[PDB]
Amino acid sequence: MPQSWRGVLPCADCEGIETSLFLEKDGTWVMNERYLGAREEPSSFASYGTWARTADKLVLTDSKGEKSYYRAKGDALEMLDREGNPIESQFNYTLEAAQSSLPMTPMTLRGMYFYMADAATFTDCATGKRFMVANNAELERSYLAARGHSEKPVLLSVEGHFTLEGNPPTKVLAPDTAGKFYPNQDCSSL
Repeated sequence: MPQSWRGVLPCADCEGIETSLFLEKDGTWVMNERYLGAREEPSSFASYGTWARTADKLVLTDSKGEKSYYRAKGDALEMLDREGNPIESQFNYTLEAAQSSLPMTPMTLRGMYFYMADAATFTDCATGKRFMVANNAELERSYLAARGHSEKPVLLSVEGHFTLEGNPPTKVLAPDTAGKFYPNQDCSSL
């Protein structure tokens, strides 16, 4: 069984507690805890005591005679109640309000493309909403070749991402792959 354990445990009043347990062979042990994003100057306190192990269970009695329990399972050391139950906390999945910029990762879009007079628009199938499309020479040529002979928007499937343009700042769709026009059908036709 190993004798040094590290990990960062949860802090109710800080970024998290940096824990480290050291089980010396002379039967004693020394634990260290450091607060990250600490509110106090004593942002780090350490303890020691003696330790006794059974099968996996492991009991630590500090210099005060206080007790704590652990169950070693591989490289894992679990904190438990004296009853042998693992102590644990409930975690959530909430998105914190922040201010970042439009992702650049390309995503796939299916919409009715329309180009005319140096302006490109894409009426997105899914949202039925219509964004402006950054100018792309090739894409525009392609659109023309597909639409045959008419002022008809051709369905288009392309990878792209939103970005700030300005005023031909305004949200604009910017392509990350060449087109793929389907002149015959429209959105309705999965």
